[PDB]
Amino acid sequence: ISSPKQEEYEVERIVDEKLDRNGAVKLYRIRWLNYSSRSDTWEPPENLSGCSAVLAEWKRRKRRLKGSNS
Repeated sequence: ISSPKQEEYEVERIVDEKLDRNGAVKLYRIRWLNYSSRSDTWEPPENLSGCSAVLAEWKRRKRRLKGSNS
């Protein structure tokens, strides 16, 4: 594009989440503009049993974003 550096802000780690009446999770939304630069996709939690890091930024963020309790 312009610079041959590693790669600037490469997406985030969880852009949204869908809970259930149980107040628990069920599905998550992951954005990625740097990659395709168009449209995001959804993936369930159980698959994020390897995105420990990604899930990590999210949790740390779960507090800030919205901010309630769940």
